[PDB]
Amino acid sequence: GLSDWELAAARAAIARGLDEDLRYGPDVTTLATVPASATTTASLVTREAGVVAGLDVALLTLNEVLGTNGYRVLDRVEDGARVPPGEALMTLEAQTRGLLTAERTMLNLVGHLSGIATATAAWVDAVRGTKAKIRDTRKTLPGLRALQKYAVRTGGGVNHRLGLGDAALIKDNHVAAAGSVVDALRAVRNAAPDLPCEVEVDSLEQLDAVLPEKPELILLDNFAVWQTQTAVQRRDSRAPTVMLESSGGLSLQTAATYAETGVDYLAVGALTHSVRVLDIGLDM
Amino acid sequence: GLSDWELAAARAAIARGLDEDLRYGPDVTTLATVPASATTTASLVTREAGVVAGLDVALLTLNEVLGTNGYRVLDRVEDGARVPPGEALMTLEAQTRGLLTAERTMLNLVGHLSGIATATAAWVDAVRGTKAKIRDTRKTLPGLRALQKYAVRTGGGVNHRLGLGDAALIKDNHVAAAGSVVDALRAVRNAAPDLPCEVEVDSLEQLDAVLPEKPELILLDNFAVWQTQTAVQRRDSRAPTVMLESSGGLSLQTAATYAETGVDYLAVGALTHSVRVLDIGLDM
Repeated sequence: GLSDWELAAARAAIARGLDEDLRYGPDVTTLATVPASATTTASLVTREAGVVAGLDVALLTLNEVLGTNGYRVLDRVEDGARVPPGEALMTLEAQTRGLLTAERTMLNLVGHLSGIATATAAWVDAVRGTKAKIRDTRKTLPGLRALQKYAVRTGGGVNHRLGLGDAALIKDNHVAAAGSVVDALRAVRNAAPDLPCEVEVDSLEQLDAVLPEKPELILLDNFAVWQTQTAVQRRDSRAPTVMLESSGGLSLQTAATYAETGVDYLAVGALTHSVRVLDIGLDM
Repeated sequence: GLSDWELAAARAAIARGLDEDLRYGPDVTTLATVPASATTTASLVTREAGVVAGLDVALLTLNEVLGTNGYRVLDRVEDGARVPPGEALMTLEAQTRGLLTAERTMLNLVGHLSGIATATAAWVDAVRGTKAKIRDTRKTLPGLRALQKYAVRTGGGVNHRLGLGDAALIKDNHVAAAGSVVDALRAVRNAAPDLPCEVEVDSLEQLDAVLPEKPELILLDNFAVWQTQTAVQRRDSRAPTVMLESSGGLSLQTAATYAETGVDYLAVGALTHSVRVLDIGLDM
């Protein structure tokens, strides 16, 4: 599931987690109570319902602590699976000391990634029967972007920008320096003609101004549903090729309403900032 | 505010955030619209009320992108400040391109940390007029532990374990291997006599068993209020020196109820997993 870029990011994150955990000394209690030869069958089981994501990251943690052949996976669920409360996501047999050392880092990571996938799946259900797609933002946690981006995709979302040079996004700041939105739009087009041009507008006035310029995407910044409807109507009549994305006053309660206006995407920053963990435990 | 360890953690996190953002190329649009000689006064302003934390981390991001003397702080609030909606947390003058590049990383980091401090401050208010202190856990995001820990302290919480070797914590797994809870307890005492001994129990029977052993702390794993009240009564009469910490079925609505039983600490994993961003913007 994880690509090369994601696999590297995953390894880097697990390595960081373990170091934080092992920086003060080994788990003196398991050393004192559990023999090296001990081995168990343990299960990652959810304490709540949700969508699972990050299971490969769990195996990667074990690889690091136990060695690739330090354990045996007796069974597992696939990432993306919708799962009920006492569901065993993965069952494995491994050295007990290794499992106990890996545990917290492993659980912190899959719990976070499952929290994201869970939430995005809710957004996706909310706008179903609409053409809208749930997209993420750059409002990610430092060091965790590839993984968080991976988890929204697992939940059924689509990734937007990966960084600053990914696409050209004209905002208020650029607009000002350029003079106007269309001034900025033109400047960037002339400077990086091979790059996706996305412009952010906060008024129907700026919208009317940029539509003829035909940028790749216009982000409707904090528009009411009625203004979003209007923006879709004007786009459909004046620049059918311009994609529209709602960004701002979105809540899961208002999701379908906005979606029903016909916008193409809903930019949800909450999917990655503001995430609630999916409670999962290691049962031995 | 930031310790040695925290300042290092912070620099590493901001470094990682910037690399994620600059991995695909520079911000072509600010390069095209704003001249290198440009300078502005910009303000970090909250869009909601809360407790601020991580402002030094903002400064650290600028040092990285702009160089220590690449900007001037005209004004700032102190971390820990309770703040109303349109509050300017920090005002600075800096090279415009530098600010636009640093923006997303800087906002992602203080928004998260403020999110944590704000939440912990709420828990701390919830239990006021009680002797209970709010404590954090090892349920942190990989690579962000020092920062998350710092933020709960800023909101008035108290940090607990920093890692695995930090203190001896006897759980179910250890008890079994040892034979019993007291067996495990004795083994660790004998192996690491200079280490704080914390034992986790899930029943009043196990509690009765370990109390005489006088561990430093007992974590009441998922006890009902009535059982917590009983645990406190038993501790007060049998082992007055043993600290009691509620862990598990805690919510901000029930926090006072648990606190009123007389427990010494409330372990709140939600302070660090499950955090809601404090919405902050950079206004120019």
